[PDB]
Amino acid sequence: DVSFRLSGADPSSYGMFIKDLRNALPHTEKVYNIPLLLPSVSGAGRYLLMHLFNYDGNTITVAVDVTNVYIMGYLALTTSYFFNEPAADLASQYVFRSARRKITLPYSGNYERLQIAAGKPREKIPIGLPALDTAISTLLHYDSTAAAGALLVLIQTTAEAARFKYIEQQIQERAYRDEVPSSATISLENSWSGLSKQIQLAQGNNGVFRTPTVLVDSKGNRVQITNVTSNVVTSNIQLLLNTKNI
Ligand SMILES: CC(=O)N[C@@H]1[C@@H](O[C@H](C)C(=O)O)[C@H](O)[C@@H](CO)O[C@H]1O
Ligand SMILES: *[C@@H]1O[C@H](CO)[C@@H](O)[C@H](O)[C@H]1NC(C)=O
Repeated sequence: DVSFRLSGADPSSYGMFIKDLRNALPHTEKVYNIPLLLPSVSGAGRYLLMHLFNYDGNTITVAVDVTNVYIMGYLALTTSYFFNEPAADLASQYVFRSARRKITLPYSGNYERLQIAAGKPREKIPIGLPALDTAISTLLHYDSTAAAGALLVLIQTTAEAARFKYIEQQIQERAYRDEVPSSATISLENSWSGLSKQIQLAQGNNGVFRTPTVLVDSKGNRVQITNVTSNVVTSNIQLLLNTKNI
């Protein structure tokens, strides 16, 4: 398992947590020196448990699919909660079976569906370490509308930060004051599958993307990523979604 404590958290302890989370995800191969996540894992091993503690020391445990870093569900005291999607229902066959009761959330886990439930796009939701403390607190007691916004925070400050060092750094700059994510952050989130795929296609194609990926850069301008020499690939992306799952 991996763990993170908000009580006393700072850029350094958060960086250690994100390091721990990346490290918990199995791979047999690196592509362009990036860990390539597995095509599949069978059974309960496919799920990582993340124990998160709010400032008061209250906790939830979040179940993450190790093949794609997707949040499937979470446990808060004796109640488990899972997204309304088949991969989550499958996960509920393996994790938090000890819970007194299980709630299926009234949305799936994808951004569009969560934003609808939440009533705002994530462009308008501040993220940061304080926002994460709030999200854990919220998820402690069932409220599906508030839970959708908390889950948008939780997904970006955990999974998206594991995927991209730029996102991890953005959260680090937000250790003590929340801020809506940069449009570059939004762009990388939305491009993860495409980038992972193109980085994979680049082997067998001289480091060259078969199809270019358009990102917004951390200076606000729109740009094209065409090969493995881009800073996005050499320094930023930390994990590859395997093309079998794409
Ligand atoms: C159309 C849709 O909802 N896609 C994915 C789901 O499926 C992926 C791509 C798959 O092919 O396994 C995934 O389970 C959820 C995670 O909660 O996020 C969505 O972005
Ligand atoms: C490779 O990517 C670099 C970085 O943007 C770019 O300057 C160069 O034009 C690209 N080369 C090819 C062949 O795509």
